[PDB]
Amino acid sequence: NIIKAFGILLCRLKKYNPNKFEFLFLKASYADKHWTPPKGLHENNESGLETAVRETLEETGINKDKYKLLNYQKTLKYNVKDKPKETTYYLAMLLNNEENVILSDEHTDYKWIGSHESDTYNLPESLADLLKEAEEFLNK
Repeated sequence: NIIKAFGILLCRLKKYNPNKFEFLFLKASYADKHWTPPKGLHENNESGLETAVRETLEETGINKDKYKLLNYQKTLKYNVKDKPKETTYYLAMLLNNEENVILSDEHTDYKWIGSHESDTYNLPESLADLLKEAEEFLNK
């Protein structure tokens, strides 16, 4: 009954400019002002992490050899048309900031955003808070 999705919260260390991380957000092709990390539904015989890795590869062209999976995950439960949804994000750090992002038909744009940009990108509280808490983890 719950729609379950899995994604990689992909981050990178922000380049110097005269909350030090950025997160890869993708703009949905089929929605209005809808930006999320790479994510999607299970396929067969997948752990949540396997699903997250595959969906990230499908949606960005970035495979798991390009990032370091970190010891942080969070499950967000929220409503979509009053239908319960749960999305689990696994934090990973992209080792080369400048990896070429290759979008699929699912998205029209991407942006590496800081946690402070959450309101600008109209993120729901669950996602905004995910970014802040991930940055807290990254600063341990």
